[PDB]
Amino acid sequence: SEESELYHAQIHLYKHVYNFVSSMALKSAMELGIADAIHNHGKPMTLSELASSLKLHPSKVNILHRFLRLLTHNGFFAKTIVKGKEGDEEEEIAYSLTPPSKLLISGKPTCLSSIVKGALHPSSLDMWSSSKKWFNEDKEQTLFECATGESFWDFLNKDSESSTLSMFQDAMASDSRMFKLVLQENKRVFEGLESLVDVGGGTGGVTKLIHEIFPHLKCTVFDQPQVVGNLTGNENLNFVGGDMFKSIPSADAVLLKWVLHDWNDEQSLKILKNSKEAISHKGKDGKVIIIDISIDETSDDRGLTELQLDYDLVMLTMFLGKERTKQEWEKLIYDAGFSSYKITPISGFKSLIEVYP
Amino acid sequence: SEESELYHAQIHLYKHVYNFVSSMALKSAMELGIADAIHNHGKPMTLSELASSLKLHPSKVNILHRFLRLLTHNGFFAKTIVKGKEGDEEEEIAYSLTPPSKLLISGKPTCLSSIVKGALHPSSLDMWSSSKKWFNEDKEQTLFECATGESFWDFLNKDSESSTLSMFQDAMASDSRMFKLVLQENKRVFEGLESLVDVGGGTGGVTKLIHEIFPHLKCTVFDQPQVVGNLTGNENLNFVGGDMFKSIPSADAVLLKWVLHDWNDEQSLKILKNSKEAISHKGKDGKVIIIDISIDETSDDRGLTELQLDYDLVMLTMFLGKERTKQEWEKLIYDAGFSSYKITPISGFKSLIEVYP
Ligand SMILES: Nc1ncnc2c1ncn2[C@@H]1O[C@H](CSCC[C@H](N)C(=O)O)[C@@H](O)[C@H]1O
Ligand SMILES: Nc1ncnc2c1ncn2[C@@H]1O[C@H](CSCC[C@H](N)C(=O)O)[C@@H](O)[C@H]1O
Ligand SMILES: Oc1ccc2c(c1)OC[C@]1(O)c3cc4c(cc3O[C@H]21)OCO4
Ligand SMILES: Oc1ccc2c(c1)OC[C@]1(O)c3cc4c(cc3O[C@H]21)OCO4
Repeated sequence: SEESELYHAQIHLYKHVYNFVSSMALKSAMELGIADAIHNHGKPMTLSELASSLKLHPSKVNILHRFLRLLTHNGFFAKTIVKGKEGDEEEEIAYSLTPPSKLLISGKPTCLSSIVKGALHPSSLDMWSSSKKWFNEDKEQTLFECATGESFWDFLNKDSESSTLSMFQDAMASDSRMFKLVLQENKRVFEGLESLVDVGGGTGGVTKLIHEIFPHLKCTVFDQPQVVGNLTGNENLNFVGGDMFKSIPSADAVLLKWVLHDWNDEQSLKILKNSKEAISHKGKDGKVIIIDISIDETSDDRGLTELQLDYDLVMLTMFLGKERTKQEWEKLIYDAGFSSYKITPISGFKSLIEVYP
Repeated sequence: SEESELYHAQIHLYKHVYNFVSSMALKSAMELGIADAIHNHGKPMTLSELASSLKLHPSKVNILHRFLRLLTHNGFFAKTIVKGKEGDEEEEIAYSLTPPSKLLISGKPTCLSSIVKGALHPSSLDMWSSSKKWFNEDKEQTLFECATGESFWDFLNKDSESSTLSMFQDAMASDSRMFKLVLQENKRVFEGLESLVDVGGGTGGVTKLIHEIFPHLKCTVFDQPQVVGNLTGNENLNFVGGDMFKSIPSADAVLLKWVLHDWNDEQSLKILKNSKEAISHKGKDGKVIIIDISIDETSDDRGLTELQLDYDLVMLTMFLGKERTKQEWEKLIYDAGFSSYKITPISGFKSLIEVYP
């Protein structure tokens, strides 16, 4: 027969069709403030208690229940049994948070809420209804532009989209501070360093975070003359204006945070070569630190690769941008003259790459 | 520390945030006719060949590539290496279909295309932007009605939505014929039967499919007097008008296809009790066959449960409908007086339940 494969095949097909539902359910849990509700309660919450805290109309309680059932199954909540109140009520299910949902508790350094809201915002999703036309047109543009008629950036700067613009900014600011946790969780990367040059460090926001964890590290914020201006620092902070394609101030290490993903291979190679020279004096002790995405298709964590590819598609459909695979990074690294490198997964699906001369 | 859980937590959180992308990518592959393109080719296709077959503008080729990479990773295509054409070209990747994507080949009894298109249509997705308001309002309605101002049914019958209405109808007709495969893949369920009563069989469409596989089975289409009318049959087909809550014509087996999911427990119990009586004369040899969804949270196939819950949420947000869990079915079955039952997974995530007196 071999056609009896139909079932095993349908299952796989349907699971991918209805996956979107799990995202919408996560979106709902964060917009309803369920995490904060449970967190503020202080202990497992029952349906009714949660419903009361959310101030739901009675008819919306069973809806809350349904979403909860799915979210619980997806690991965003844990079910517990708690006896009712005053004899009559028997036993009730109580919901507790899990590591994933704790990332939804507002007012905390770990809150990824703004990113969940932004990633699943209509401005992120609605454009897909234009996907077929987008594939079949002759104009080269983002899916967002194809569906909207304008670039995402322009759309955001509209006055009628001010709130959306804030939301997006909240997502970035959140993505930026998430880097502090990256430093805290990977001190080993910076421990033996006496100096570090932050390429494209702009006005020093990133270096400031670096100093919040490594205050003795001599950091140099390197960027264009016009961006760094006359900016001054202190004993362990200085600003240098130049062109990274010509040279990079020397230091024990070169940090390239979200810098190379905006450049093609040719331009990225130059930057990496100037980075190797920037650490040459330190010999084999120097290192270059790259912070960008790295997709490893051979990884055994298929789910992670899928997530990385998923994000890659978002970059594609919204900005026509791209993320590199582990292999593309390896080629740049070796073509640049480096000897070895080490990839450390950070922030759920991003990467921290240590490159050695 | 225990806070180092952040990464493991972020991964889980992000995967669920970006899951929707995998659905949109599947949607794109079906709207682009990639399956048919490869199928019609007859053998693994290269990027360019596929691009040529789809008649893509050169700028859209890398986009095709990206979607392909993600879809391949998700198991909808298999990568193969084929040498170029005429020396200069080296080796090129070639894409082959997989069981899942073969379900996308049009013009076949197994084509689930219409369902993919319908499930991921804007009319299915856009309403989610109204989810927060929906949870916080006092009006009891579907999410679709909350976002649109009208019921899905009314929306479909608009003249401006005629094509959408056709699409939806194509999805149902496709879901209906899929039942033929169900019969072919589960002949064992009907083999020892001499007679069968198709409750709510309407005008006999389902019975006709049943006769296409079991032509000697004496089938009785039972429905309301007004729906069955004076309709006549033949040796093995007859129509009987009545009220299933009062009684069901006797037969070796009672078929309840998509009948009980439209009734509450009270009403469903009556139907099941009348079904047990309809087969009483056949003694312990009789059986009742239920075709509806059954969600088993204790199942080891978490993915299947998630898909079932996902679908359940779709029913909820669009029709305010609901699907039963294995336990709810068990209670109805035993409350009805039956002794045992057996669940057989069908059509990716639906169920066929054999109930025994
Ligand atoms: N020739 C050049 N030399 C140095 N910096 C340059 C440059 N051309 C562009 N840039 C810088 O490229 C930077 C890209 S922003 C990269 C992200 C940043 N390191 C962060 O942590 O957020 C900008 O700050 C821009 O001023
Ligand atoms: N009292 C009653 N007795 C018998 N059928 C009834 C009924 N009230 C409603 N129905 C029938 O309920 C059916 C629900 S349709 C269920 C799906 C159908 N068996 C299929 O295979 O597609 C309708 O055909 C309707 O006429
Ligand atoms: O450096 C970053 C950090 C986070 C995000 C970025 C880029 O873009 C993709 C994204 O999916 C996204 C898309 C959005 C949005 C926020 C948002 O956050 C997510 O608001 C509207 O559209
Ligand atoms: O008995 C069935 C069979 C298939 C489907 C049903 C019910 O509803 C949910 C669905 O997700 C769906 C929703 C739709 C659609 C088609 C469609 O198909 C899917 O067209 C517009 O919205």
